[PDB]
Amino acid sequence: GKLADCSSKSPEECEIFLVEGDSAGGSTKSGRDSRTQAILPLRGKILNVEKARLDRILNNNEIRQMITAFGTGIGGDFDLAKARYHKIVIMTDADVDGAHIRTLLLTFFYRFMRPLIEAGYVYIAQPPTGYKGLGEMNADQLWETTMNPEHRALLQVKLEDAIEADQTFEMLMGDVVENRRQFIEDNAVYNERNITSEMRESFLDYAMSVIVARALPDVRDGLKPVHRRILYGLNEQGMTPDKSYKKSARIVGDVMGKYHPHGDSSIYEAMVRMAQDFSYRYPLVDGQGNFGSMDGDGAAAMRFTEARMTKITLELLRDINKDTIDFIDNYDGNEREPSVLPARFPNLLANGASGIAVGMATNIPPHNLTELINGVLSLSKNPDISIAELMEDIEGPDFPTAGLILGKSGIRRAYETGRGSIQMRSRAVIEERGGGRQRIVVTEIPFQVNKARMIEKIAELVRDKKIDGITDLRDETSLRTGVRVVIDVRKDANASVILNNLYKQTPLQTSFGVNMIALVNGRPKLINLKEALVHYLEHQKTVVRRRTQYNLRKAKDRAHILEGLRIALDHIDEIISTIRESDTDKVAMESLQQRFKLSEKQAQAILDMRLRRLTGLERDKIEAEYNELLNYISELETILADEEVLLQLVRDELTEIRDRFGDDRRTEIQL
Amino acid sequence: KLADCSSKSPEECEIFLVEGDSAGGSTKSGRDSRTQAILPLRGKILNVEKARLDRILNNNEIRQMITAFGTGIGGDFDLAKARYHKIVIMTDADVDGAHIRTLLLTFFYRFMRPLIEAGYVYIAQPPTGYKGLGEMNADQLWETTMNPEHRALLQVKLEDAIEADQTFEMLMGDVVENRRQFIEDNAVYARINERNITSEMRESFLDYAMSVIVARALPDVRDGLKPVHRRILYGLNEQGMTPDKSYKKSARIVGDVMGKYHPHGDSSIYEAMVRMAQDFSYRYPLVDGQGNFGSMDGDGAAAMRFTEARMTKITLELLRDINKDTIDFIDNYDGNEREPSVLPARFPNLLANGASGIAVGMATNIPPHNLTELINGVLSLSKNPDISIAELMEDIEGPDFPTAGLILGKSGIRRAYETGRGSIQMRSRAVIEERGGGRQRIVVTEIPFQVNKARMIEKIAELVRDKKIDGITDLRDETSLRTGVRVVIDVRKDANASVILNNLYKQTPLQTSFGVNMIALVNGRPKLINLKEALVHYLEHQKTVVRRRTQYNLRKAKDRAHILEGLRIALDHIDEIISTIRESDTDKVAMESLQQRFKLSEKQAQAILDMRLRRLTGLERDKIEAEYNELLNYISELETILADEEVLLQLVRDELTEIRDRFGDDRRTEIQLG
DNA sequence: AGCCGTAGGTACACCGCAC
DNA sequence: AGCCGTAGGTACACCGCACA
Ligand SMILES: O=c1ccc2ncc(F)c3c2n1C[C@@]3(O)CN1CCC(NCc2cc3c(cn2)OCCO3)CC1
Ligand SMILES: [Mn+2]
Ligand SMILES: [Mn+2]
Ligand SMILES: [Mn+2]
Ligand SMILES: [Mn+2]
Repeated sequence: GKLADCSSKSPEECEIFLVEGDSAGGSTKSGRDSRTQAILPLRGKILNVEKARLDRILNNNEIRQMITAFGTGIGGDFDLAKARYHKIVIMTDADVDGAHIRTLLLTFFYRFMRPLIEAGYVYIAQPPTGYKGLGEMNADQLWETTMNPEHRALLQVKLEDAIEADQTFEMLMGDVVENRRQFIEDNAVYNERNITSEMRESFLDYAMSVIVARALPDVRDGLKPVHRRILYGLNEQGMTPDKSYKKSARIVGDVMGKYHPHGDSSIYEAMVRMAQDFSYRYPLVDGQGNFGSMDGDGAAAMRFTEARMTKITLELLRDINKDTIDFIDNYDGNEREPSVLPARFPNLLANGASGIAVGMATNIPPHNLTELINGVLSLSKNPDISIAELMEDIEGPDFPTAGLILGKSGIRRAYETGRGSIQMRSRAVIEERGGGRQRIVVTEIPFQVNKARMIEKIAELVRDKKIDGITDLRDETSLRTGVRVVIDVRKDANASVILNNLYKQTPLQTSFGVNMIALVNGRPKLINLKEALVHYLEHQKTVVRRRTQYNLRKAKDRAHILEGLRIALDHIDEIISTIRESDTDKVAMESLQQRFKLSEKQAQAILDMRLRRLTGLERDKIEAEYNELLNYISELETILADEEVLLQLVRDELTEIRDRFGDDRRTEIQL
Repeated sequence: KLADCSSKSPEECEIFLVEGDSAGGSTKSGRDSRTQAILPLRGKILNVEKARLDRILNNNEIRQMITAFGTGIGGDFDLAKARYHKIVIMTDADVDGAHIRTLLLTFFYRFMRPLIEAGYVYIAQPPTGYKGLGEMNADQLWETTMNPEHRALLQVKLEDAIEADQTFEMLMGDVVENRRQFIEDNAVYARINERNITSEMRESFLDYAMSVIVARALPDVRDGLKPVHRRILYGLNEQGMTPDKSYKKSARIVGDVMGKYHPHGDSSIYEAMVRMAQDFSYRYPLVDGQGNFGSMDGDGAAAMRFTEARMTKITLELLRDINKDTIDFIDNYDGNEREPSVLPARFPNLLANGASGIAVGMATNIPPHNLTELINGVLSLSKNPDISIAELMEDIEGPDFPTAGLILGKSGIRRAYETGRGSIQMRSRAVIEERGGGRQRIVVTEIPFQVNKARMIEKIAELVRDKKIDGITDLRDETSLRTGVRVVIDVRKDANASVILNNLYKQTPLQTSFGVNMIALVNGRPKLINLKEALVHYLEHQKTVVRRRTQYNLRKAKDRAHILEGLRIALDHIDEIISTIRESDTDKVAMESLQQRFKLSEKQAQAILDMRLRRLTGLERDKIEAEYNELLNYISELETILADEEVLLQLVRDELTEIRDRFGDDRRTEIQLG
């Protein structure tokens, strides 16, 4: 019994608060009136009774507890006269996931306790916004704002149209995705309460948020918010590859407070993935300690592990503090975070992405960096280049885990339409092992296949006699010798027939279903290969142009400051007189401007100069910096005057990155 | 569960026992899977010396080890059935790891003795400088620790059976006193092949016992803190998380303390901070919390992602003058940070907030006190070092719990203050009142210190259900933010309510005793102290802190005067100063020329070069003269203080008195006599 | 039918001492 | 007994989509 009941046993005047868990529950319990206010803390996202089978709804803990608590029974054994509270209040947290949970609770109430809604017994609390959850609020401010009958504003759930309600719960919570997807495309925007309205607004609120700020990557830098924030945090704390490894608990703590208002496990595990050479084609995090295995083992707890950027991540961040990309307010207006990273290499395609969102998902495979940039260079020289033509550069996916791809037709379809099915195979050979016996040796497995689960799958077949010919199965994999899975073949059995069966019946062959959905200008979009590169190139141009414009403004400010110091150096004797005959700093300022026709800034810079700056070498430093800066100023203006020069520079910086980080193709494309 | 090897030839097969999956992950990635099995355990294992058999055989990890080894236990042990000829204990390289090792060896000795006698039990030797094996890369762990070509495993040898029996009895057994005795005789408060089991258990257990005694479970007498709380407060100070500054995220606080100062689990840090923010736990709260921070009904805090914290105004006094060389700093656990050995502690925190701790061989239980009373005691002591405990009791009347209530009698308090030990009877505040129709009720508005309210309610509800008390018709917790604590016991019409109340005191936590046991760290050793010793040590701390501060401010003032003498010379002769700089090509030359030509020290010459041109304005020459004159008065004031001990002691009195007037409050707990 | 990866959520074993 | 408070350790419920 999680239920913290009230004293009074008079249902007319008793109410029950459904909260997300004990973090909310505590604040709730501390602030309530225990005479008339019961509390039932749940455990987060409840079951979707619209998608779930009947037997499993009834065997579900929180469903049981809610029913037990209400005292009515369910569906047809629902007696409204046995109800123990005339007020059932949904008080989930005031975030998108709170709205989602409320829709899930409503789905449950409408399907199994419909008459409870019809009796006007179901209510929605209205906690203040700007709180991640109720546990973040003090007890008194939760009582006054949300729970005190004297000041609270509860919304009574009313049911208007029964037909229309049915169509709503089926559409939003039902198993058919397309209908949901259609609702989101049609409706997306980039103190009674109608149940139909609440469902539609709450779900859209959740759907949208998961679509544009959680599960789908941005086309420009290929990142989800969590990754973008982990990387930015690493940048902000000077956690570069030349520095030592920093503790993960601080990385996580920092990202969670400043940028990512969600649980630590989502953050830590997203970071861990980026450090794994079998998950990321070009790892983004350089980890120290236990960071997981291909066998599905998780990483060590965050208190043990350490991390920093890889050298390549520096290229994601290069020039972020040179006004290249737009910054936005963080979740609470106390911080600033990047909307997008500079992304000086085409990361989306390089590393790919997979996200399960709402009404849609995404699945992009990784690619070879040498080939992608070559692709970008060709597009840059011909805006009208066909997909076929791009594919002379980018042969197909290139998986961190190597392996084989069967044929080109799936790739082609996927590059042209954004969708397509790519068959992946393990790299396997047949060899002798003595006495006329043979074995199969696997040294590379498909992308995202759990090796230990794959081995168990084979063993299970052996055992069930669903496959013939295998006498032994060993995972000889080693840190020192790499992946090595050995399948011994029964004497005189065709091992090639056995190998073929394994590809038919086990993850030893696996398909990658490409479904290339990314955020293009804030909206989810199914894109082909060209579109993906087009948006990327366009982003590289804005980055380098904005960088060049930044460096200019700053060069011009510094030259202006140096012009002041040189005037000063030229008339040093007269500059001293002016300052020495002045009572206050303000008087000296005004006099320096008047005597030598200096700006307010130049005068300040002169007054701030130390006596040290009068030594021979220091005087020469000022002159030397000034001459170097004039040459730099025109170098910048030249680039700004000519579009082709700019684009050329985007080409030369991409090339430089290709030469330094480009590497061999790993996945073999068999015809 | 077990991650077994390929081969089933036990002669060449080995099993590694690690503390959990963090360690096991690195171990499984680095191992030779042909001959090396891994059994990850789950932290501290059951101590079999203290447990009966039914408890042992139902412990999951014991069972998994038994099943893994395949030999059976006790009388049914069969060495021939061993699945591995090397059992390797490879716990983390920290004191808790040493402790887990001692627990496993205890188990092996009592249940698998022949396993040790055949030389099948080994101890791995992972490098130190790592919290757990999860901190290591799989290759580093293989090469230094598991690889048979470079590793240095320690084979456990049983030399003398009689002596090992006694060793397992003493160190792991239930008679605490012998363990305490063992620690006292051996505590110093300053490997290739074989390893005698007895030595291993002695050195490993002492290492853990010592570490828990001096650096975990016991408070320091000077500032009244344990390492975790000290590092929390220091953390809050270092990031300027003061009362006037906004609330800071708990996750940020904890991650920082965990990273730089306290190399342990997040739980221990957060939950410690949480307690410091609880007005029913701390007589004077050290942390100011925003969000769900728990309750007297035992509700924990909200998860740390939700809560935010900062220091209280009174914690600033714990930290006052910490950056004025008042206390000794030490290296952190890894050498990358500095941390304070002790806080200046400008109020008697040990006694004010109290402490309770379970250590090894000993424990501690010190109740909290009223700050006004404590300071007046301290002041009385400072004017009479020959003051008796009884006379000190005219200032300090007894403990004063954050939860208020009543204390029964003074004799318990007296014994506690005289000896360091004593039982103090604590009672709830309860009244009897009418409720209508000739019926009465008991109403409890205050409960004993460290009693969980809801649990006390459940124990009363249990009594009535079991009919081991009569006259109670109803029981409600009416506690509210508006009302305060209010527990109601409705009595049956015409039943004597006082007799019921009296039974409730005897049969439930409604009256609890506080077993005073005043053990604190004095000069880094655990010591049982009385009330006078606690004050005396605290006052000597204060005298040291104020003395060191005054010495610091004097070195600081004397340095500044010396700079200003060089700035006066410079400004007087500024034209010559400028020409000297201009004619100098480097700083090195400019330094050298200013020092000779103007009779300046290296520090003064540097100060002049660092001087900005704005510093040459007309009214600066006077501003510098005024500062220098005032520094000479200041230096004279400070020397006057260091010259006379009584002026220093008075200075301590004055600051303590100021603390009292600002932070001192009324007594909460009533001491009823008889 | 189960798994991929970002999300909401919480529980329970063990050590130590003392009364 | 089992509870006070620093320590070691880790697991399992839920949503959402698409593909075998
Ligand atoms: O292993 C198990 C097995 C079963 C189980 N059943 C229930 C339950 F609740 C739990 C369970 N657990 C663990 C757990 O306690 C849940 N954990 C609570 C603490 C969370 N991390 C705290 C944290 C640490 C930080 C930080 C932010 N947050 O920021 C930087 C500094 O370090 C992680 C999840
Ligand atoms: Mn929530
Ligand atoms: Mn450990
Ligand atoms: Mn009692
Ligand atoms: Mn017992």
